[PDB]
Amino acid sequence: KEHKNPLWVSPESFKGDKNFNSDIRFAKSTTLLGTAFSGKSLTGAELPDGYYHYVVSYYPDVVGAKRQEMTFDMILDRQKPVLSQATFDPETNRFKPEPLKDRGLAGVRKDSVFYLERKDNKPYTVTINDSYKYVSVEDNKTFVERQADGSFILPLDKAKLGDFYYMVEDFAGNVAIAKLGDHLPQTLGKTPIKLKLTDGNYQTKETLKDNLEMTQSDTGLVTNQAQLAVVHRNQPQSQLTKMNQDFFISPNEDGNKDFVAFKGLENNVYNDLTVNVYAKDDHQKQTPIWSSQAGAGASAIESTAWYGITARGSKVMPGDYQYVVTYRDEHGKEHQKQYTISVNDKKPMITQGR
Ligand SMILES: [Ca+2]
Repeated sequence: KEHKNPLWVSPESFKGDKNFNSDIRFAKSTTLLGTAFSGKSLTGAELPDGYYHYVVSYYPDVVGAKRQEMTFDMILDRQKPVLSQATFDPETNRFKPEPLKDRGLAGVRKDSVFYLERKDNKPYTVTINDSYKYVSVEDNKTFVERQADGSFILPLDKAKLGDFYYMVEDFAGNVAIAKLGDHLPQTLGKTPIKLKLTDGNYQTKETLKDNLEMTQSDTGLVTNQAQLAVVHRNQPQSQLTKMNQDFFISPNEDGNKDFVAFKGLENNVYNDLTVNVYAKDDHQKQTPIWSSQAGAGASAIESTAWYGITARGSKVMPGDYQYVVTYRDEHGKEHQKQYTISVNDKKPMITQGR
């Protein structure tokens, strides 16, 4: 409560004018996305789920003025709500979950039940925005009203019983969805039944496609690759590629060569793996610009992916850097693999042709 021990501080500071808005061309508010907190601490470590204080602090531009702050209470919750049991009354079509309960602190914010209206013999919809050159896909979710006692009269008219989904959302955006498919072979019509729900582990993102199978003739470095668009503004399909040539990265999340990572031979042991990044002028490797966290493994690439950042979070300057890898095998000190990556985020210069 004293704000003495800070777990993270934004690397940039900001200064600006009052939102005085004398005419339209003067904004009435200012969004400062540089103050973004993503649950990672001052060294890149991940702070655990819990209660936090998100504190914004600033100074009037008057000398001798006390620093002002403003505190938002704020939860970290990475835990989906729980789906335990439900009751289905085949005599009313009445679907009634057990308790609403969340894992973590955010708490359950909403119950819902939906089936997928099949339209065009597909269950989703692709909408193309021809003016901003952007395509979006969205399910054809069609929902079932929630009665006041928290139950749902399932319209078995419109979708098979097992083709409904029960969805529970907590604040902070954890979602648990369960299709009613942990069912009973020949039980409708008869007595009410208690039904088991398990979250179907649906997701929004699916991470990079590995499929690489390292040889020893490889440096061990890997990076990403993606075909960068010319007209559209969707996110292109990116895949991993071995480096062993051209130790450079473009850290701009463009999809392409945005990070250096290390992957071991798939059957060698790298127990207690650590990646450190030092600068070109630190020829003794004392002071790391960036470091991996605990639990770094040579098979989880995100544990070793240096994205041209300092640990604190900000982007390194263009120039040469040292990416030093250390591990111990079935016998140890079989480490210190020294790569020298340079950065350069300047798009090249197309000269006119003949
Ligand atoms: Ca939760």
